[PDB]
Amino acid sequence: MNIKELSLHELCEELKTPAWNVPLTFVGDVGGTSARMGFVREDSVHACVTRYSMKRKDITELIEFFNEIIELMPASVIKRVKAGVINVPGPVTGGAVGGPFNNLKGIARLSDYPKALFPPGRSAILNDLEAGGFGVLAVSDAHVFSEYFGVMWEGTQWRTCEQEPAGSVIGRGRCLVLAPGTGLGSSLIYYNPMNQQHIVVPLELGSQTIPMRKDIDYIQTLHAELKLLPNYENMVSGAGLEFHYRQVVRGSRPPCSAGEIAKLASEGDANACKAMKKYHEYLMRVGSEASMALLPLTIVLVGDNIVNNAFFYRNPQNLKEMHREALNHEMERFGFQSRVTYLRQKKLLNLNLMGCYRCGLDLS
Amino acid sequence: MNIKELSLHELCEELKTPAWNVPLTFVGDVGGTSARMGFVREGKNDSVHACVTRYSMKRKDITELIEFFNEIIELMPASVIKRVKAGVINVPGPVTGGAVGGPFNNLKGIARLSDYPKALFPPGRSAILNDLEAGGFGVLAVSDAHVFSEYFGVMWEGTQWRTCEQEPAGSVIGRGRCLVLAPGTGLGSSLIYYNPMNQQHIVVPLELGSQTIPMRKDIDYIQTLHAELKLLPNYENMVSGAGLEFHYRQVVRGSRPPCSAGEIAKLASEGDANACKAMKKYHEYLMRVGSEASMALLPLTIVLVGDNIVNNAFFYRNPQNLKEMHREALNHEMERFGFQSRVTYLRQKKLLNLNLMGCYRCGLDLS
Ligand SMILES: O=C(N[C@@H]1[C@@H](O)[C@H](O)[C@@H](CO)O[C@H]1O)OCC1=Cc2ccccc2S1(=O)=O
Ligand SMILES: O=C(N[C@@H]1[C@@H](O)[C@H](O)[C@@H](CO)O[C@H]1O)OCC1=Cc2ccccc2S1(=O)=O
Repeated sequence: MNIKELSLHELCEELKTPAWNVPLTFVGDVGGTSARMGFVREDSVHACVTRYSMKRKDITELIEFFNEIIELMPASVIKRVKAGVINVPGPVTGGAVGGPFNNLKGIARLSDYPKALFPPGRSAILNDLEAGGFGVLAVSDAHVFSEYFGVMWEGTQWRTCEQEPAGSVIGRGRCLVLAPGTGLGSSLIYYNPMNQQHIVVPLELGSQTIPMRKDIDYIQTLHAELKLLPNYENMVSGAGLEFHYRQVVRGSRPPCSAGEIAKLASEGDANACKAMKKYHEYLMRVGSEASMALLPLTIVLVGDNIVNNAFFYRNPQNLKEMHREALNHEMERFGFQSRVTYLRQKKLLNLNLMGCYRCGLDLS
Repeated sequence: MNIKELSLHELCEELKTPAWNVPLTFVGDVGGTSARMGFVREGKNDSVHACVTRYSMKRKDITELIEFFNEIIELMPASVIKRVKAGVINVPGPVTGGAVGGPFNNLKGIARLSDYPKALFPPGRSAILNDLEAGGFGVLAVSDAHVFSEYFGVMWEGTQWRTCEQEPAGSVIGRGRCLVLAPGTGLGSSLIYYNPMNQQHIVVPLELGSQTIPMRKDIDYIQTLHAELKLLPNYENMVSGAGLEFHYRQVVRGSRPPCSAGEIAKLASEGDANACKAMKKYHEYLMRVGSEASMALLPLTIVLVGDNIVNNAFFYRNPQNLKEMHREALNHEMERFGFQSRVTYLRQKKLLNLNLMGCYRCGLDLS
């Protein structure tokens, strides 16, 4: 369960090790700023990758990186590749065509990828949160769930469906993965009770139109500013957090960035704290509506910033407020939102790289 | 693809015939008012043959099914019961673990697989399905029998279809996710997810009807219903029998007393302007389920199913209605990127109990 980020040439030497004369899975975690790519081996799951800059901000650059890797590597090494899986930050169809993306131009095309790294019949392109969901499965299968995930609150259904303590395994029930970061990501780890298998269903929840509660004025305010009917991502993003802060201060303080707002909030600033609560009020609305639509056993909040903002979740007041909002739905009169166990990532981990590898296992 | 509805003693008789001397699947399609239950076999070549008896849910209680199962085990040869390889039923509410169903909004009690006789529900080969989960398996059953174009018609073809397929739209389910919607008494939904890595379709039950409706330019109309219900409206409140009745009341404005959803559809078929407008309003909200789900679930196809959909073909047959629905399906901020236009919409155009076919089709994966 461990990953070292190495130089390209260090990597080449690492794979020359006897401990890497085994079948290999090629993996790639592609962001809009940079991309980490490398290999994973076998009861240990070990990965070493190297990083590239998405300098041109064009998804087709990946091809050059692939080619370079094949060049700066011995055929003994390459010939061991049994699977190749990458993830990209946009919708993907057929597991083979990714994009368009709003951070990058171009289209990820598996058919254009080198087959030394992407063996035919053993390769895939994933959506980033698709990979992330596979990552969650990987953590659960490594028996290390409680090390990376903390229970925010246990739902009504957990103890009936599961014998293990909440937070100690993923559970034999649907898990909705949400990643409120740059973009708002979402995937459903569906559980098939007939074959007892989990499958990862990519979703675009963030782009749904926000349904109201008692906030028509606040939504119209954003609508007027965006010139678009607000979707969840508009409220639950960096840009969303900046919006919430400006609406709190009313011009009494200068406008700050998301990172800065979050930093201030950690320092204890009331304006920034109010901003974070507003943001999470809308994140919980994604949860309450999806709790009904998708009937999950668990909802898991993932991503670096979820870990780096642990301070917000540890605060029992905030937690209580988020819980109240998670149950703010008409169907809670029947207990639907109460059914669901909410968890948060509490320790850093690249779920996406682990997910690429695990997806590879279902292929090979 | 065929189902015959018989009497209990009648049913009991035909199962003693040589055609039925084959492994059987016990199935049951359970509704608020009635339940159809019986046996299904594979036929030549890819065909499916069901023999069922009607049961009225007179006690409005889901646990009465238990009595029915008993009545079938006692009153039927043990030689027939021995042929039972799987047992699958569907119920009109959410199901957890394929074993615990309910609660239901039109029936009392909880459907419990553990409380069912093992004779009709063999251990390891049995399940309780949500009705639209069974419906989704039924859509697969039609696809598997090469008869998709007999039961489903294209309303409009989406951008993505030809990108993924050479055959014409409506001729196959297609190698992509299929969202099944059933606007009937309640609004049903399931996603036939498509896993492109193993080319497998898998049915994922949903409760899209109970989501709060997001707005377009209709805040006053949503608020009008809010004031009647004392609840923020969900899609089912606008798309259901009660929803159609509300739309009719809003169209007429007291000027005519209220009539039933069924009465309203009949009037619409006879060209009554007010009922037609009510039906248009109903479909405006159904298309909003569609547009939002088109984004959230990224489906290749959306299929409207149910006796309702079939019997009200007069509505979909009309080009003006279809054009107004199409427009509403595209009414979403994300259509500026073409997401809603990607999707092909289809409708059931021939009566078939998808649920019974689905219970059978699900039973195949268990046996
Ligand atoms: O990219 C998206 N959705 C993405 C998801 O796939 C991804 O899992 C998460 C997290 O990385 O971020 C979302 O934003 O949808 C397509 C587009 C949304 C959007 C928003 C504003 C402008 C353009 C576009 S788009 O590229 O059509
Ligand atoms: O029953 C449900 N949902 C059902 C679905 O499972 C089903 O597929 C469709 C189609 O038949 O009907 C929906 O209504 O959700 C739970 C309930 C909703 C509801 C609405 C009003 C009163 C009570 C209740 S409930 O039984 O909690």
